This record gives sequence, C-alpha cells and structure tokens, in this order.
Amino acid sequence: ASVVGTPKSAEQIQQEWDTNPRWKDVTRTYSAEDVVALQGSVVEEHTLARRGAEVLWEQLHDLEWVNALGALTGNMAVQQVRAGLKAIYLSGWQVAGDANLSGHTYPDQSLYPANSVPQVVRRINNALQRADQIAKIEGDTSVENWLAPIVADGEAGFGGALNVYELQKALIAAGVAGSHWEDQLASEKKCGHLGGKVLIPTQQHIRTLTSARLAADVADVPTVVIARTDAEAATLITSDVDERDQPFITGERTREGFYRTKNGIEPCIARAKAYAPFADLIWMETGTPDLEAARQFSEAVKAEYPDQMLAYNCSPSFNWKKHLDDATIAKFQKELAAMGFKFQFITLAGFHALNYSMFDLAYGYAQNQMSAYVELQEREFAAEERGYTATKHQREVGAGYFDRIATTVDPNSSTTALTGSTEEGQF
Amino acid sequence: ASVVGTPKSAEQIQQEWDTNPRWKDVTRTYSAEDVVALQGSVVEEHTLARRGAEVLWEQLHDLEWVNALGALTGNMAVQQVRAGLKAIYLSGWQVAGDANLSGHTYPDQSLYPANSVPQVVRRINNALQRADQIAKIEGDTSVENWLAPIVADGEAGFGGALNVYELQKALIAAGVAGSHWEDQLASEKKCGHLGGKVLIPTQQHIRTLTSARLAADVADVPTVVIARTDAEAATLITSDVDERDQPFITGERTREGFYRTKNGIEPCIARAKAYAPFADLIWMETGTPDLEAARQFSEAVKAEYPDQMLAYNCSPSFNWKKHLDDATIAKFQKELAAMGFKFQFITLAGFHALNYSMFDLAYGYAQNQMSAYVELQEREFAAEERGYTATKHQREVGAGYFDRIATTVDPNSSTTALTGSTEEGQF
Amino acid sequence: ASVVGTPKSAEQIQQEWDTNPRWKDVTRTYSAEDVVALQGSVVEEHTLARRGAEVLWEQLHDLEWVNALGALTGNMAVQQVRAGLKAIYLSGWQVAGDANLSGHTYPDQSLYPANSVPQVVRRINNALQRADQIAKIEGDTSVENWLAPIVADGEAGFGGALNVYELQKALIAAGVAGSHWEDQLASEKKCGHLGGKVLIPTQQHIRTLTSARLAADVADVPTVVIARTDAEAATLITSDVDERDQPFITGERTREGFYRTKNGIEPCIARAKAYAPFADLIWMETGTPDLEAARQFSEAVKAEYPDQMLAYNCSPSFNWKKHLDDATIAKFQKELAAMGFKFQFITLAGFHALNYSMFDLAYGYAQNQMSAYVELQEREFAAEERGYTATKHQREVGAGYFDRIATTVDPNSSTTALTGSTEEGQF
Amino acid sequence: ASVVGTPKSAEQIQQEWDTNPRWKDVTRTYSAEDVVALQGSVVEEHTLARRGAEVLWEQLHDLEWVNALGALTGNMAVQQVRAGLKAIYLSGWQVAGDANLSGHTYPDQSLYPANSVPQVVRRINNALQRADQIAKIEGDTSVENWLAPIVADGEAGFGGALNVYELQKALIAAGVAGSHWEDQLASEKKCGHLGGKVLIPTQQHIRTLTSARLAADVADVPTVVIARTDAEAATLITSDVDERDQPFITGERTREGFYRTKNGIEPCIARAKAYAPFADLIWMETGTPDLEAARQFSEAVKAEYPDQMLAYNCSPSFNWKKHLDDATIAKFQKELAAMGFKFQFITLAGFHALNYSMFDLAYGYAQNQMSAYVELQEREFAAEERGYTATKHQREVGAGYFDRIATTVDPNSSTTALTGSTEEGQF
Ligand SMILES: [Mg+2]
Ligand SMILES: [Mg+2]
Ligand SMILES: [Mg+2]
Ligand SMILES: [Mg+2]
Repeated sequence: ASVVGTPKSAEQIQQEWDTNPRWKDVTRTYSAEDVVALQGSVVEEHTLARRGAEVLWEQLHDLEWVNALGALTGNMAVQQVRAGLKAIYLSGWQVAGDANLSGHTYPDQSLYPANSVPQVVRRINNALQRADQIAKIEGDTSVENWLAPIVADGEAGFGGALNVYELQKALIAAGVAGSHWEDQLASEKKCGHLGGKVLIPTQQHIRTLTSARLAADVADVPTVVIARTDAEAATLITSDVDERDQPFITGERTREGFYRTKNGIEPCIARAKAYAPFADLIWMETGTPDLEAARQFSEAVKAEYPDQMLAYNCSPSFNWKKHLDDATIAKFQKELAAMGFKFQFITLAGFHALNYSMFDLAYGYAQNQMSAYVELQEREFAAEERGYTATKHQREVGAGYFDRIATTVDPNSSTTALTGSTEEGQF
Repeated sequence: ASVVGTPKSAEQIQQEWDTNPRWKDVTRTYSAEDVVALQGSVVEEHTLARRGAEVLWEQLHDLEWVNALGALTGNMAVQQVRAGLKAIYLSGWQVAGDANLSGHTYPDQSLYPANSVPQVVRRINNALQRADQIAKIEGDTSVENWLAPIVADGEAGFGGALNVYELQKALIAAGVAGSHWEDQLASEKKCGHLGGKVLIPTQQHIRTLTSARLAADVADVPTVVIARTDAEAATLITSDVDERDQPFITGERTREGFYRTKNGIEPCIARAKAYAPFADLIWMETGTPDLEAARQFSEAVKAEYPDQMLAYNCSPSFNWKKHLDDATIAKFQKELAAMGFKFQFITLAGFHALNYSMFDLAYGYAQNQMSAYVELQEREFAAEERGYTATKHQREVGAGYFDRIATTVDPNSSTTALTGSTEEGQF
Repeated sequence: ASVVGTPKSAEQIQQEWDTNPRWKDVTRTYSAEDVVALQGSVVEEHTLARRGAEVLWEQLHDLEWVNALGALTGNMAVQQVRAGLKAIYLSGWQVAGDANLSGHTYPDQSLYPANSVPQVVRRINNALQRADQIAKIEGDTSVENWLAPIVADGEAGFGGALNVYELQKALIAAGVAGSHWEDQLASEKKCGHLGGKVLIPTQQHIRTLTSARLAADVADVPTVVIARTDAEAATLITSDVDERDQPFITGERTREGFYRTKNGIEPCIARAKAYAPFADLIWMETGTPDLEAARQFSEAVKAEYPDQMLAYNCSPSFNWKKHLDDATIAKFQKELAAMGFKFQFITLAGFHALNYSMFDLAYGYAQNQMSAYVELQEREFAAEERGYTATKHQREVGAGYFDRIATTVDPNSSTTALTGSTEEGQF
Repeated sequence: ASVVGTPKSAEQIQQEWDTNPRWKDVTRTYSAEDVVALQGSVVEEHTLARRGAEVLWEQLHDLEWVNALGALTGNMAVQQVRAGLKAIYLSGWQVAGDANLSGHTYPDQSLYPANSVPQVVRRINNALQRADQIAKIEGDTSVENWLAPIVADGEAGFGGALNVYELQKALIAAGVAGSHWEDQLASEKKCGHLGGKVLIPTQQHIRTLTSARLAADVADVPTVVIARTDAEAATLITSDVDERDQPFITGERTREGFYRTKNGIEPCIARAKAYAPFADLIWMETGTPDLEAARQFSEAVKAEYPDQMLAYNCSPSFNWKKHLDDATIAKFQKELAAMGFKFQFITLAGFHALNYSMFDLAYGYAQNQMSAYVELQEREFAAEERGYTATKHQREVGAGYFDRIATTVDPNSSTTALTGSTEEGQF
C-alpha cells in the first residue's frame, strides 16, 4: 500500500464544483459521491490532459477567439504551433481518410476502430513534447507554449453511453484538452456535410454529454466538453419518444424504422438550448459559410444562455468563393468571434494541405525530376525568415536531442549523429 | 485437409531458378530443398508482393529509369500515382520522424518498433487499393496502374540475420515490391547523411542479403533486393575479421572497441562488387550530389558486373543549389540514368512537403484566417486541369464507394452519403 | 500493370453460384455483376480464409459434428489442435475480457475496438502456422491439419451494414473460416446470458447477413456465414417496423424509446426461418442447457429447411450440474448432434482454463513456493504420454525452426540456440 | 502556459540524490543539470510507475523476500494477486512466445517489436485496475493492494544505449515498477538457458544500466533497475576492449569475429561487482538450480557490497526433480532469501499453466465433451473457499462496474447487464 494517487474525498470534489468558476454554468446530474465510487483506490494523474484543458479554457476567455487547423500527424501539429497557432484540432474525418488503426482509407461514417483518435492525440502530444524538448536544448524561445491544447473528435461515441465513456477516458489518457460529441446515431454516423444523417433523441444526446463529463470527472481532469448538433440538415431521427423532438416529427417512417423530421436552424436552436447546461461550447453544423445564419443561431442561443460560448466549423466541405467574396472571406472569423464563436477550426485543413502539396510536388517531379524538388527546398529556405525550421530536418526530428541523451550516458561516445553530418556541413 | 496453398516441390522451384531470366544473375548459397523445409504444409499467397515485384522488375528494364518520392501516408502515395509516378519509396527516416508504431518523433537511428515500415507498406497498399476501387466505379482511366510497386526501407535489419528475415517476411505480407538493406551496425544505425556511422564486415552484410532473399523464397515471391553501402562516409567498422575490409583498417581503435577505417569511394566499390551476386540493385550513399563521383562508382562496378543495376538517393539532406547550378540539377536524373542508376528517389520528399505546406498554411491562417485557406482551395481547383481530384474530398476517400456497397446490400437504404452532400451541391 | 490478382468475370462467378453445391441453399439479393463492380482491378488472394472455409464446410458434412473450445491466445489454439480438436472458436467475450486492442478488461458489450477479433484470428493462424512449420522439421505427423478452421465472433457488427462489411473483410484478411452475427442492437450488445438485451428488426439482421456475405464474395472466399438470434431472452426491440416482429410486440415502451416484446422460443423459430436463406448455420442462445428445448427449436426449423445446419453454444454461463446430472451432461453434445447441431462450442473455455489454472498455481506458490510449481512441471511430464509437448518449451515456440533458418543462411554460425541449451541437456 | 507539470530544479534533484536513502548506493555518472536539460518544460506524471517503484522498494526491505510468477495476460496477473502474491513478473520469453506485437510465435531471441513488453505492462496494470475498481464497488477488502508492482524484461535493450533509453521510458509510461537488463549483444540475444549467447563488454553493460537510470530520472520516478549477467554459460563476447574482460578472453575468434571467452561463476562475480554501483538488484543466470552455487555468488558479491540485493530465476527451463529432492525444492526460495536473493520468480509460469491447462481441457473434451468442462467448473466453485472469484465471470470482468457507470449516467436505463443474467440466477 502507498498513498500515491489516492482519490480525493467526495467532500473535496463537491467543493471544487461549487467554488471553481470553471463549473459556473455546468450541470451534473450525478453526485460527487458517484464519481468517487468509480475511482477505485488509485487515480492516475493525466498531466497533459489537465494542463491542456486548463490552458484551452483560459485561452477561450483571454483571446478574442481560438482558431485551429486539423492535424492528422504529429509533425503537422508541430508546424501549426511553430507558425503561431495556439490550439490543435483533431478531425475524425482526417483519421478516417488517412490516419486510423485499420490501415484503411474511409469516408466519415464511424467505420474505423474506436481507439483511433485517442492514438492520434497521444501522437500529437508526443510530437509537441519532442519539439518542446528540442526548443529547450537549442535555447529557442520562439514559441511560448509548445503543448498547445488539443480538441478532438469523439464523433457519435461509437455506440451507447458506455462506448462514449471509454472513448472519453482514452482521449484523456492520451492527453486531450477538449472533445466534441454529436447527436447522430453511431451506426449511421455521417460527416456533417454528407447526406443520410440520422439524429438520436435530444435526451439520448444529453446522456452522451453526461457520460463524457462523467469520464472526465472520474479521471480528475476539467476536459472541455463540446456538444454538436446535426439537425440543420438531418431529416431522420431514430425515435419520437422525446417531447422536445416531437414538434418536428412528420409522422413518415422509413423501412429501417426511422422517422422523418423537419430540418433547419429551428431544431438546432432547440437542441442547443437543451444541451447548454451540459456543454462548455455548442456547435451546429451548417450547409454554407453564412454569417447571417451563424448570427441567428448565436442570438437565439445566447438569448437564453448569455455566457454560452460557441464553436464554428470553417469547413473545407464548403466551396468558399462560390458563396462569399474576398472581403467577407477576409473578415469571416473576426465577425464570428464577435458573435461569440470562441473556437473556430478548419476541420480538413491537413488532408488538403497534404494531398495538394504532394500532388504539386509529384506532378512537377514527374516532368522535371530534381528541378521540382529544388523549388520546394528553396521555398523552405526562404520561409526561414518567417520562422520555419524543418529544412534542417535532422534537428527537427530530434537528432540533437538524442545526441544529448547519448553524451549524457557516455560523453565519449564515438557514434553521435550531428557531428560530421551533411546538415552541419551544408545548411 | 485441402489443396489450397500447397507448397511447390523443390523441383518446381529449381526449375524457376534455372529458367526464369529474373534469377539470371542471382546467387543463392542455400538450396531449393532448404526453402521447402521451412514452408510447413501451407504457403500463403501474397498477391500484392508478387504483383508489385513483377511490375517493378519490368519497369526497371522497360523505362529510361524509375523514380519515386518518399511517402509516409497512404494519401501521399495516392497523389504520387495520380500525378504520374510509377513507384513509391517508403523511407524509414520518415517513419522514424512521423509515422511509427511507438507514436514518438525520432531521428534516423533505428529507434522505432521493427514492424513499423511493414505497417506503412500495408497502409500504402490499402490507400492505393481504395483509389483503384473508386476509379473503377467512376470509370476513371486516367491512371493505368494504381497499385504502383513500393520499395521500402529495411534499414540495417534491426538485429541479426533472423531479425532481417522477419522484417523481410513482414514487408512481404504487407505487399512490398522491393526492399533495401544497409551495411551498418544495427544498434548504431544512422541516416546515411548523419555522422557516427559504423559498418559491419563485408561477409556480415552478405549474410543480411542472403537472409532477405531466403525470406522472399520461403514466401514464394520474387521481391526486389537492394544492397546499400555506407562506406563513403563511415569512419568506423565493428571488426577486421574480413580480409576484404582489412585493406582500409588503420589500426586505431575507439574506446568502445570499434576500428577506424579509411572511408571513400574505394571502400564502396569493393563492397559493391562483393554484394553484386546477392543484389538486384546496388546503392552507395554519398556526401554530395555529384554526377562525377556517381560515374566513377558506376563504371567501376559495371567493369566487373556489366548488367548490374544501380540505385541513387537524390537526398533532401543535400543543399542542392549550394552544390549544383540549375542546369545540372535539371539534368541530374537523366544523366544518372545513362550511367545505370535505374531506381532513383527523394527519400524525405514527404517530410518536407507535409511540414512546409502545413507551416505555410498555418502561418497565413495565423495572420489572415480564412483568406489563407481559400488561397489553398483555389489552388486545388486550379490544379484540376492537371488531373488533381482531392478538392472533392468525400469521393476521394471513398464516400461514393461505400455508397455503392450500401446500395448493393440494400438499394433503398435511406442513409447513403453523397446524395444531398455539400460536395454534390457545391463542387 | 500485370495480370496477378485480376478479378474473375461476372460470368465465372455466376457459374459457381449456379453449379457449386456450396451455394445450394444460398440466397443473394445482389448480382454477380454487383460484386465485380466493387473489386477494383486487383483481388488479393486470402489463402488461409479460403482453405479454412473449404475445410470447415467439408468437415461440417463429414463428421458427426464439429466441436470447439474458445481460444484467446495463439498457444491456446495450438494446444486445442494438438489434443485433437478440429476447429477453433474465437469468442468476442474472451477478447473483451483479456485480449482486445484497448488493453482494457471489459464486460461483453461490444466495448473494444472493432479490429480486435481480426487481430486474434491473425494471431491464432500465425501460431498454428508455427506449430505446422515445427512439426515439419521434426517429422511430426501426429496432426494431419495444423490449420484447423477458425470460427470467429462478429458480435452485432459494431455499427451498421458498412461496419459489418469491414469486420467481415478484416476477418477474412486475417484468415477466418467462418463468422457469426447476432440480431442485437450493437450499441447495447450483450453476452447472450446477460440481461438488458435489445433486438433489431428481422429485416435489419437480414441486411447484416447480406453484408457479411457480400464482403466474402468481394474478397472471393467461401466463408461460412452463421446467423445467431437472441430472442429467447430479449424483452426489448428497437422498432416494430417489421411485420414479422409485430406479433410479439406488446405496446409498452421505455424512456429510451425501445419497445417491449414477448421473448421465448417462438420468436427464435420465426427469426431462424427468416434468416435461413441467408445463413449457412443458425444458432439460438438459450437460458439453460436443455435438450428438450433444443429439439423443439431444431424440429421447427428443419420442418421448413431440411438441409439447414445448426450451431449450439455450450456456455460456461450455465451452471451445468445445477441443471443436469452426469448422465445427461455426458451425452449432451452427442444428443444435440442428432438434433442437427453440426457446430458446438464452449465459448468461454479459455477464460476459465487460464483464470483457474493461474489462481491454482499462484495460490500454491504463495504457500509452498517451488513445490507448487514442481507439481505442475510433473503433471506436464506425465501428460507427455497423451501427446503433450510444451514441457519442452524452447522447441515448442520454434527455437529449432529458427536455428534452421540461421543455418540455412550460414551453416557455420556460432550463435544457434538449441545446442548447449538446458532443454537439450535436461529434458 | 500553466504550472502543471513544471520540472524540478537541478538543485532539488541533487538534494534528493543526496538525502533520500533510496539513492544510498546508487552511482550516477551524469549530473542533475543533465537530467533537467532533457525534460523540456513539462514533465508528465507517471502515477503507476511511481507508486509501483516505491511499493516494490519497500517490499524488498520489509518482506523476507518478494516472489512472483510470469504473467502474459492481464487476467493472469489478476489471479496472481487474488491468490496472495505481491509482485508480478513480465517475461520477455512469454511475450516472444505468445504475446507480442508482431502476432507471431517466436523463440527467445529479441525478435519481436521492442514496444511489446511495455504494451503488456500497460495491459496488466489495466487489468489490475479493473479488479481494484470492482473490489471497491463490491466492498471487497480481500486484497489490500491490487496494484502489485510489475517487474519487466528489458532483455538486451534492442540495440544501443538509445534503444535502452526508449524501452525504459516506454516501460515507465506503461506503469512498470522495475526492469532488468542483460549483458548480451541484442542482435544475438538468447534466453539465459539457450546456447549461442554473445556477451558485450563490461563497460557497455554499465552504459546500458546508466541509460536505464537516466530514463527513469528524466521521467521523474524511482524505477528499480536490475542487472543480469549471462556470463555463466556464454562462451563468446563481441570485443576484448575492456580490461576487466580480458582475463577471460582466450584470443581465439570465430568467423563472425566474436571472441571466445571462458565462462563460469568467476566472470559473473567480476561483472556483478562492476555492475553493483549501477544496480538495485543483481542476477546471474545459472545452468541448474544449485543452492551452493547461489551461495558462492552471493557471498562473493556481498564481500564487497554487503547491502547489495540479489535476484534469482527459478526457471521452468530446469528439470527440477532431476536435480533436487522434495525437501530442498520445498526450502529452495527460503534458503535463497537468507543469502540475499530478495526477488525470486518463475519466468515461464504463465506459459506452462496456460499451455498445460488447455491441452488438458481439450484432451478431455475431445474424449468426453461436456463432462471434461464440467470437471473444470466444479473445481472453480471449489476454489471459491480459497478466494477464487472467476467462476462468476461477468462480475469478474466488470459487468457490475459498467452497470454502475450506466446507472450513474442514467438511473432509469433499461439496458443494464447483471439483472436477469444467468450468472445472477444460477451462481
Ligand atoms: Mg468529425
Ligand atoms: Mg533509411
Ligand atoms: Mg460473443
Ligand atoms: Mg527474458
């Protein structure tokens, strides 16, 4: 026996819940006692999940707004933080298309193994940690906080409340700062911009949001919980059992047993209000990037929860210039921030940056061989004045940090890496 | 019992060795019966490994030369093939830096789990397969062979001859076409352009190459085997046991017991000749991109093995414009090709494309939010004239393909995905 | 391009479906052309999946009946075969409790990652392939077929028809011979002997069986598809949309929106008949091990489908002697076989053997240290007259096979393993 | 930025090394400043590793001796603890044979992916945590510490000092309490009781032990570091550079370049003395279970390091009764303990209990079907008086724990598992 990791008392938890401003608008339908009962006799400390959640929350209140780009590899997250961003978005869509545990390429329908996003959260954290270790030994203060908070996609939870619970717990173990959960049927989950969506009853999503906060409380971390509604476009729901949903039920039924329901901003506003006591940020998927519709939603929701922060998906699934002109595109995010959209993100930023850059390099390489690659290397060199450091790739991935480990173990090692390298001699 | 997967008899195998031109210049120090002894009573078919190896060998003989770019994600390989490339290079350096099974970022020192590259080989093939499947239902003939052969990094084998064997078997199970192996001490392995390299005796690498060939025979696939030598820059060797290495041994020793050895192209040529009978292609790492030095190595080897094909690494570890003028850079691969370097590749192409593109997007996003992303999207729409297809990311990852699966199971499903998607209504 | 892996034409497929007795009683609501449309231009051969499926089919018709024990580790399966069993059962319950990819211990509620069972199938196959490779070099003919067919748990599909499709595809790539699918709501899935079960409509499960068949056809292997119904104990159903389910619907509903239904053998018999055209074997979970009830179910079903084979679960979830006496327990399987249950299995066999055996050893060890282990070693020595071979653990796991590979690569190697070993000198 | 995870100052660390008795006989050839330089700006807390290491250290000084059995699944560890054991042994040999990330069965030669043991360490902790959670809700005080410390096999480090460092880091992240490292060449690694062992220079093993301490220091946890020497039977060494090794080097070399060296207890005493300043425990592999030889090694080492604790492998690789008589077998561990062997373990206990228990079950099942299984089931009911609880497998894997989560989320859920279960109604 030991006292390392001993659980706090229910009294202690109740107290934090009652005094920490963090929980000011947070309703919990279970007790402090209930949380303790599930903690066993040892509570593991989740440093990155704690730090990340705390940082994210402060930024949400200290900045005009927090934006982010989707990252599907650790290096992507490193470049986003090097360029100055202060949060990382981990898209489940990108994980399905190019970074999931089945090894397959999938459309965004919850087809991949449920521990896939948690593994990428752990991966992004490992990469940021390596960047952080490297910055320290290089005396580089170019970046204030390498461990930027990660907001990750919990999709529709991959099942019922217990699958939701295990996903949240695994995201936390991996070091996530925030997670989002949507009101769709897991078995028919869709990207918000794909058709064929099936909502689940308002209450069921409340059970999901409740389960996610519960896993966060049992793991002793203040994870930011985000509720997403897919009701703007969904015309199906699994059941009419919930009276808050009935006003939209048409009565028509499908062969699968689903119910037709009237889609639009109205159902989104209703669900948003019902989810508000259980969500630190609320988000409604929309069919076009429209400041006016965004404002309607914002005023409507804040008219009942003035302090409710909102999230917005600046989706690559929109044909941006088909809808907006440069002036509006230019002010898009600043406008939204004014409305209360404090977390903004380009979900598929990484998928497109990766696919395009490689198509572009490879197309050139197919025509001119080395000339096309040299053009890129020169662009990298030119970007150094902007803060870019990866042209010197050995140090970027830690060659200098491992050299430090090697010489700490054996100062006389004759097998260190950077000394005598072409990096040291040509860059 | 059944007859499915019945092992060939030793005679059938001998016959192929004796009559297939593929084995024309291949020495096997073990016998056909030795192969059969290790096969048990059932031999799995490795369709992709077989097809990729067959296609790779053909292209090496049919094209002026075969070039490639390193890919670390499945989508990367899909873009390389979409852009017209006919082979994919899978760099172990890239896997160490952003795609390995430990989840950590590492310098190129064989620090990651030994099954990492095989997993990426499997991923790459899964992605090319999906592209293949999609092009079929889309009636897209723009690409003749989506399943481009993959040439992957076996580094220094992660141990002894048995570790080499297991890595080759795992690469094959995953569908690899070719694999390369270097003459370095596994426990001190380095990127060819890092310092602190340690060679192993000439005969030890012959054992490695024999092991890689044996695993391919026991698996019954004609995998391409590439032999790499790091003697150009390496100043240390593990032992002076081999008479062929003794000529360069200086007598001086390091505190770890390594032997100092004279590095240069002379040691490279000597090892290249020793490796030939056991190598489909031969590669020597160099400290600079030099057409001259390349010719020297080439003539020297062909002087004794006229038909021996060579491989060359157009490495991002070189500061290209610092050593060459645009005229030479532009003719580089063509020139090398005339010398006999039939397989050429830019090892770290993916690391740079991915890191620079995300840095460029993020920096612009950090300043001007959506304007920066819209610039990228317009670039993608512009690239469609060149054959780029990823702007429509839903179909790119298979939304239409899984829609076809869904409608084959139940043509009247009310939850298919492309109908009513923003991709349909906006692209 | 190459011709390796070219798909069969639609005509060829249609022919096999038309002439092979394997497809005798098999309904496909999709066409042969539909299958070809989903295969892209290359079809990977799945050697063990095909061989296993063919063998299992043959055995189901040539033996009195086929039995099996649940296997959760590769060695478990190897011992099962060594002892004479001719098939392996891969329980999802066991995967949940001690062998899934989350690393966590879980109750049987579909909480683990969807690719867990496929990984265990690949594991079992690799273990069997090693025992086969060893028996060969040892001249051991004690076993005719080391590659016993594996029957694996596909639970409730982990989602919708596309999740079922991917699970089946992954099971096949891993080398499975047959897979079973149940009519429960995946998000609320339960072990068949736990409470809180919820059925899905009859047509929805036909969609699941159709999807499982479609994936096998696309992969081009004769997988055995098994249908399981949970209607004997389930008192809940997601919807009353299907007319075949309505007769059992009571009208009462839960706050979740579920529908109460009347359970018993009646709904199981009706469901069994509906699934019959879509299942190579049918299985109904029961609350106790009752030969009467079993005959009751069998007669009903064969009354309409005479050639329909059934499968029976002799579950550890039953307190066997609390229900039956030794005479009945002794003939249990032989009787069931008469009734037409050609596949019988003890789902949690491995979990109990492993938990009990270790508690027993650890208990004695905590008391008597080495004496307790020696008691076990002597039992293993004793069991050698029965065929047991693991007392000699080094050769059991392949030390001798690998020594052969080492000597094939270098007959003079001074680092082989069995020579000089305590196994060779003390056993 | 946040305060969470801020690194300690070099001064604070130095102070700990200076005053904590834990570090009484520990030599660290690097500085505290060196440790801090490698920690970046945030240090993750490793609760289980910290707790387990502290607990194991206390136990080693509070109990007559600490013993254990090799566990290869989480359920085995659970049983070992339910049965009274206070430590768990994680064998690399068992991982190679039946629990490694490649999915393959291997002999003990460092063939599996290097992150395999860490994942098994994480699995065991997860399982023990599940039991701790269940015990708390069942109010079971039967076990005082479910989180028993785990001592894991680090083998030969899978490479150089950097591979050692990463393996140690990964073992800590997974929650290990102690790790052991042997003086063999990783590429030729062997189970201590197989032939073909190649030693590395005494100084190289000191480097390994130093790297293992550094990784624990950077991770901020007091991990128990164990040194193993294989010099009793090894007759080869990689180099003769170390003057401490030279008295045993014969001058004769093999064709691979290895040096022949005279084996025995003498060079083991020499190596142990050299390793003592860098090892919390020292272990020498022996060819037979000989209390006299044990005493000889023990006395020789303590003559110079009286407080040095020792470890002993009661290997299943020995034919116990062939060497010892019942009386000695009975007092074996008690005697060793008196000599100073405070950690004793049966490396392959899990392998044997698993392989034997299944073969037995399967053999009896192939003959008497249900009768055989029934025999096992009553034995389990019988073992309940001794403290066994797995007969009731649903609660054993957390069915009741997840029911608690379910009702915490929704008290009115109609889909909980234990109510209406055959376990509840028949056990
Ligand atoms: Mg998403
Ligand atoms: Mg490489
Ligand atoms: Mg099951
Ligand atoms: Mg070991």
